[PDB]
Amino acid sequence: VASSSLRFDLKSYLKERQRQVEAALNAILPPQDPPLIYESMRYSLLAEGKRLRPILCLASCELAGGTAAIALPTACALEMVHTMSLIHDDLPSMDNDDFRRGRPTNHKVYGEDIAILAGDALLTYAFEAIARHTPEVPADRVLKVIAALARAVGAEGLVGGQVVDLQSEGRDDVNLETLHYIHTHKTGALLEVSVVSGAILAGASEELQEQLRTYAQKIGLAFQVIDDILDITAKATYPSLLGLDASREYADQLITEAKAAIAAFGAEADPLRAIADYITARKHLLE
Amino acid sequence: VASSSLRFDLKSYLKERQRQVEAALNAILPPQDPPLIYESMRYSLLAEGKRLRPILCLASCELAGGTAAIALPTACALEMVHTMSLIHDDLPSMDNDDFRRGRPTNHKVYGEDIAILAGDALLTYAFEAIARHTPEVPADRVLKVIAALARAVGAEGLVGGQVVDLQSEGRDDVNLETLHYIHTHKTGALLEVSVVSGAILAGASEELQEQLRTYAQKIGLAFQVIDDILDITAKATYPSLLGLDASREYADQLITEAKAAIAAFGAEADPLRAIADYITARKHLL
Ligand SMILES: C=C(C)CCOP(=O)(O)OP(=O)(O)O
Ligand SMILES: [Cl-]
Ligand SMILES: [Mg+2]
Ligand SMILES: [Mg+2]
Ligand SMILES: [Mg+2]
Ligand SMILES: [Mg+2]
Ligand SMILES: [Mg+2]
Ligand SMILES: [Mg+2]
Repeated sequence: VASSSLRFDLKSYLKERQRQVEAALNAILPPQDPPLIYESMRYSLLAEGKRLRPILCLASCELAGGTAAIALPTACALEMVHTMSLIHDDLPSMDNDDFRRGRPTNHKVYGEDIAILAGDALLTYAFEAIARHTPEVPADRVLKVIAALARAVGAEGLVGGQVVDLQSEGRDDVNLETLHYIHTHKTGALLEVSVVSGAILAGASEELQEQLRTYAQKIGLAFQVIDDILDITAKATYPSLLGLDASREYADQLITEAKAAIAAFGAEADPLRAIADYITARKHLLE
Repeated sequence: VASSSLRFDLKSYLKERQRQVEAALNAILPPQDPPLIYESMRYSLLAEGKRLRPILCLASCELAGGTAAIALPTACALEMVHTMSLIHDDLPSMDNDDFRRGRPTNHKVYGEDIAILAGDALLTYAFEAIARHTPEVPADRVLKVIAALARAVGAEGLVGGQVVDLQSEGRDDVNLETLHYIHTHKTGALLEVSVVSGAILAGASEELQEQLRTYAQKIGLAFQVIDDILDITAKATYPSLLGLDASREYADQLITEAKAAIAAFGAEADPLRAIADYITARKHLL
């Protein structure tokens, strides 16, 4: 049974929030000098994206009683960090991809040196945007956002995940603990901080923060498990490690835990519920 | 006339402060999981360095009435950012160097992918160390350090400088404006924030912060001008753009402005003065 309001239109909500996010991104990082670095940063940042991390941040902030206005810099920051992770991941020294967000990868247009530096500058600007542009929130909470984002993106999060992912590439012995580590760190950490950052800015209790963290962790993992089921319902995977049946049950357990974490809230949780209902629905429609 | 105390031993002061910084670096970033990323980050971070940016930070904090203790996380952060700039600069796609800090470059040991990621994780950890580990400093000051370091290291500072440096590589038309931009942004920005960050944490006035910023900007530029004079006393340079004589006068004007900026202070400014006296002394001896 879908948790969100029966009429909730997720496609419509995401489209509006995407436009709002993309207008904020354009204004927060305007063309500046030297033109080439700002051109390269904006090339990747403003390329077509779903903007799910910023949208989760704004939604979590609102759910916790805050405004979009206080969260928008942090929302932009999450997208800058996500964008710089893709720029670095696409590089010839990493995945060596020719295409990203429907255009040539940054390094194909600007060279590997400029792409690396554009990534470095977007990572740095994420922290500046939060520190310099976050309105009304007391410094102590903005610093908590800085610390949480930094922990989520570095060796304890996104980069730690990227490293184990790279170490796993040539191997035939990847176990569930490794696969779980990659999903929770390479992708999970930043999803978690996207919702938790919104709650911190709003001044939410540690309890509320932890409920959103659980939501994000479980919905993130449910997404990866269902993705692996879809791949074979058409290199360690949930099916290759658990079998198909236990993968289906795990996905259902993950969605149930995600929905439970935000069960207490009213209509402000509808966007997060709709995201879970959609991922649930895609799971059920194979069975 | 040297501005610092007659007996001030800069070599001794730097060696003691280097030891303190390197102990802090080892404790703030201990080996952790996955081991390979922490090993790569520590490989470059704990390689032989003069540690001038952390030392400037600690010295500036103390000059402003603060302790080394409140500044040590920020000092480590400045060294992390400096270290990640060298890791990325050494990459095949950039300067393609085989050696850094007396050992093989990070990417020669760990591969280009791990070196990139080590650099990204050091950049990130710099902001975490300031925000998480700064001991009992008012949040508003710590947030100003985050904003100032981010501005100093990004497209408005260090990265902006690296980019114009890369764009200048193949050119025969590099003018004084461009050379000045590279020196003030690629190198100057992070020196400036090293001294200003210490002062901010200590709760120094805007005025004091601005005087330390002038000190760092002028001493940084004086260093680059004198380096160019030494190179030909042995590609746009101060001599190739100004000629030798105006380069010498410029260097002396820069050191004079640097010393004037901190003239008012007592013995707590002696380390900054001794750094200026040493750079002056190297100029005059040619
Ligand atoms: C989280 C990061 C660093 C990006 C994911 O890169 P992958 O190689 O896993 O996938 P793509 O986004 O490149 O397709
Ligand atoms: Cl996504
Ligand atoms: Mg990859
Ligand atoms: Mg990829
Ligand atoms: Mg998968
Ligand atoms: Mg270089
Ligand atoms: Mg170099
Ligand atoms: Mg030179």
